[PDB]
This record gives sequence, C-alpha cells and structure tokens, in this order.
Amino acid sequence: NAIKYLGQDYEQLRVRCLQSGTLFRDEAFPPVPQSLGYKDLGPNSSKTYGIKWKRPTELLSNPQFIVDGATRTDICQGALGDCWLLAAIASLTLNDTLLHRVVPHGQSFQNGYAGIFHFQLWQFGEWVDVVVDDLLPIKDGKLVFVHSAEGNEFWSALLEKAYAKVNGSYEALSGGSTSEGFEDFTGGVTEWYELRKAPSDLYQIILKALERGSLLGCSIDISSVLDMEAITFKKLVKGHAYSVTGAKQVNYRGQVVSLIRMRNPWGEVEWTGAWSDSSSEWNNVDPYERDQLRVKMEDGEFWMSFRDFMREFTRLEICNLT
Ligand SMILES: *[C@@](O)(C(=O)NCc1ccccc1)[C@H](C[C@@H]1CCCNC1=O)NC(=O)[C@H](CC1CCCCC1)NC(=O)c1cc2ccccc2o1
Ligand SMILES: [Ca+2]
Ligand SMILES: [Ca+2]
Repeated sequence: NAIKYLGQDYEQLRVRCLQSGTLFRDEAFPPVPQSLGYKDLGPNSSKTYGIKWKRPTELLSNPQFIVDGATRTDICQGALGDCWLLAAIASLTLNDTLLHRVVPHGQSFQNGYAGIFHFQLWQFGEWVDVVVDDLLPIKDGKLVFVHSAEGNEFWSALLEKAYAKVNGSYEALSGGSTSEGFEDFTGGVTEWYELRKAPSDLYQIILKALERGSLLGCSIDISSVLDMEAITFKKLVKGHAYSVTGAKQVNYRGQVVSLIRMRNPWGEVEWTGAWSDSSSEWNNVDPYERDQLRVKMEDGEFWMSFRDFMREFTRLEICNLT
C-alpha cells in the first residue's frame, strides 16, 4: 500500500471532518499566494490578478468528481506551463489499472463529502497517497488551471492540485519534461527516440507499447527561444508536449497506411493536414474504419499518417512499466 504523504491519512481526516460537520482545510498546502507561486505567479505578479480560491461546491450546484469516465478529454490546459504533466495525465487515462490507482474512483462531492480528496503518486521510488482539500484557483468563475471539457467535472483539477502540492506550488510545474509525469504516474521508465534516427520498426514499437498500456508522448524541437509555443502553418505547436493516444493501419488507395493518433493537452488546435478531422483522406477508407477512427470534433485529438508524423515531429517518449 501507499505511504501517506506527510502523514496525512485521507480516511481518518475525512471521517473526522464528517463527524465535526466541517470541511477539510489542508494545513500542508493552504489556499494562499505561496501555493500559486513565487515569481511569475508570485504575490506581486499581474498574472495572479483576480485569482480566488473556491471549492466546487461553492461554484456549481452539482459538482462531480468523474463524469462519463476519467478520460483524456477531461484534460484541458489552463494558464500554467505544465503541458508535460497534462500530456502525461491524458496518456495515463488509457491504462485502466494505473488510472484507477492514481485516481481513486468513488470519491464524490455528494455522499461522504467532507472537502477532502486523495490521489496516488509515484515519488522517489515509491507510491504515496497525497491528500488535498478541494479549494481550487478560480478567476471570473472558471478554473484558471487544468479543467475538463465537462464544466462540472473536477477529478483532473484536483489531480493537478495534488501534483502542485508535492512540488510546493503550481508555478513549480511551469516548464518540464513529459517523462517526469509519465514516471510519476506509473513507476515505469522512459525511453527517448529521436525520430530522425528511429529504428525501422518504430511503428511496431508504438503499436505494442500502446497495446501494453505504456505512456507515450511526442514533441517538436525549438530552434530558439522564439519558437517556444509557436503554432505552425498546419497548426502543430512547437516546444509542446503531445500525448500519443492511438495507432492503426488502414487500407487506403491500394496500400496499407499506418496512422498515429495524438492529442494536444490544450484540448484544441489540431493538425490541418492529411488525416485531420475534416480531411479528404477519410473519403477513401473503409466506412467502418472511418466510423471507428474519425471523430469530427475540436478536442485537441487528431490522426496523422506515420510518414507525416515522422516528418513533422522530432521526439517520441515511451514510458514502459515492465
Ligand atoms: C507547454 O507547451 C505549455 O504548458 N503550454 C501552455 C502554456 C504556455 C505558456 C504559459 C502557460 C501555458 C510548455 C510551455 C513552456 C513552459 C512554460 C513557459 N513558456 C513555454 O513555452 N512547454 C514545456 O513545458 C516544454 C515541454 C517539453 C516536453 C518534452 C519535450 C520537450 C518540450 N518544456 C519546457 O519548456 C522545459 C522543460 C524543462 C526541464 C528542466 C528545466 C526547464 C525546462 O523547461
Ligand atoms: Ca470525464
Ligand atoms: Ca479532433
């Protein structure tokens, strides 16, 4: 079983608050400026203007922990440079066993609610159970940091808060490497591929890793500080972590074409080239494969041919449990 982070015992704390008729207040990570950050999100920073702390039960009538599953569409980046972490969370949702360890299902804002939630994180070689109270940073009535596409779903906001807590602040998460999130969610180890010097069986490696439930991510190198977050003509984002979420071969124009699916953790802004949501390539695939694979939705998720993926992306990471 998990070690209790800072000795905090989720069930004992929840039970005490429920018996006291009160809501949990986390003395280890309070709703104070220092929990937001120290410089860019520091006390005298314009970027913290109007940010307040509110529980979901102070925001909406029927807040939910999980709605329609804990899935990758629940991961929509906010105003914090933690794309690496959010790509890791989205990839985690594809591994059902690890997802249910990291995110204890059954926590609720209704029955048994006492303003306290918990998550499991892999930290310094061990699983640890991290509690948070459910006060979250809000500006203009909306979550400022990660949020779900479902406006009344909070498991991912609370998971990001727990990750901030073990790092001391939200700002501590701004700028990072996806491998750290992958490993902190799985206990596995990340292998890095330079796509210019990829083995000839990389596609099969990707297929098998997705099938096993490994966590995969990819990115485009920057050439200078100016390329950071630059949006290309075909609406890829440079210096930005993507989740690799699928891979399938389809019959197309008399050949077998290998496709790969990835997801921008913004939850919006997608590739516009071949195999994009509205591209003409789907006209020439099997109608069942078209129905199984293609979703016409601005959700950050899209397909590319493996050939285009190797032309446009620079790096791939595969975090295997093994
Ligand atoms: C990511 O694209 C993101 O969070 N975008 C939304 C956003 C951007 C800016 C402000 C708020 C929200 C980030 C964006 C950068 C981080 C924040 C500061 N300015 C940015 O452009 N991109 C990263 O975090 C990249 C992602 C990695 C993923 C693995 C492959 C390489 C790119 N990482 C860094 O920028 C980074 C990583 C590390 C590690 C150690 C020290 C410093 C550092 O910086
Ligand atoms: Ca959901
Ligand atoms: Ca899409």
